[PDB]
Amino acid sequence: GDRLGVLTTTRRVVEQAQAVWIDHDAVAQIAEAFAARQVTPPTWNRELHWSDGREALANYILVLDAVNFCFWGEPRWRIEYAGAVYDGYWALAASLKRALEQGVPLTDASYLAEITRDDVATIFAGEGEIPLLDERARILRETGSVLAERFAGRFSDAIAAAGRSAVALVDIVTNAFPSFRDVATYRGEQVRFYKRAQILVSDLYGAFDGSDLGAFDDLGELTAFADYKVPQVLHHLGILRYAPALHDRLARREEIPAGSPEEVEIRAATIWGVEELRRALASRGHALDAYQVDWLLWDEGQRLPAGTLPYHRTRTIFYLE
Ligand SMILES: Nc1nc2c(c(CN[C@H]3C=C[C@H](O)[C@@H]3O)cn2[C@@H]2O[C@H](COP(=O)(O)O)[C@@H](O)[C@H]2O)c(=O)[nH]1
Ligand SMILES: [N+]
Repeated sequence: GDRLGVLTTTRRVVEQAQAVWIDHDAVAQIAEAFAARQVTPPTWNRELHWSDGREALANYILVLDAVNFCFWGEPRWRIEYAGAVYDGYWALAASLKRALEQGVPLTDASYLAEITRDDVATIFAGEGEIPLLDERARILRETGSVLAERFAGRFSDAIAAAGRSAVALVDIVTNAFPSFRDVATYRGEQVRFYKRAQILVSDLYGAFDGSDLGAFDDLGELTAFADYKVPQVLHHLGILRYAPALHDRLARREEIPAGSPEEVEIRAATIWGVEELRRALASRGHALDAYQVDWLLWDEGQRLPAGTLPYHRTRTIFYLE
């Protein structure tokens, strides 16, 4: 069933986990409510996402998801675009569209391979500064050179080699692009997540409306994308519970080291939180794919009540690259 081993490896963490557990009573109740009013994920957002030709849109999706991480910090990083102030993901998406409309060639492997610290400090210019600026530059350079060297500057070539398999395409991405390699260990066992590689596949589906390069026959094989907003929504809905030390650490906005048992438990329990909710919805005759349940919860996250427990703060590491 699980050809990437996200569900298999995360399942071992959820079974042994000390600081996080699922409230299956709360899963049942949220499923009852969601299935009753037949909730849908939002439509892949056309306004803040770029669109273009086949070849350029494919490379744009790769660039977008290559740097799709870690937006928290003080002072909050914000962007002005089309007379609106944005933060977090929508800041990332706006900053890229803004740069593209002013004809910065971010879709071009040659430009990316070469891109300087100051080129990307400009693209993400606003209140404060995007976290891990230097790292995003390194990742975009890595993305360009791999595109240029292995795929003739066209992500379309990678996508064609996947033969409409979402799972095949994740594996091709992690194999070729080092910075998409999202694995950890728990009590000496490897745990596999592949957040940005899996987001990338769902974003192609969204961008191309499940046609051409966005066509995939096995989207059901995707899991949830183990980020920091979705577990915040599952804690808010009562589905994820946190033990005392972790509850206090999140409340005080203390940072959690990447790959620490607490961070890996939050992420593994996010994967199974979304999975057990998908099962319970299906049981109640509302059959969604795990990525759709993710999109739907991520959307809830964009309008949580002020004074819900803060999201966990992990500074994303690329030590090995
Ligand atoms: N699990 C999951 N995580 C997601 C997304 C998205 C954007 N996807 C779009 C495509 C289809 C959907 O309907 C969305 O419109 C961003 N993130 C993560 O969020 C965090 C920033 O959060 P804030 O500060 O609140 O913007 C950061 O870790 C980023 O990686 C998602 O879909 N699922
Ligand atoms: N969110």
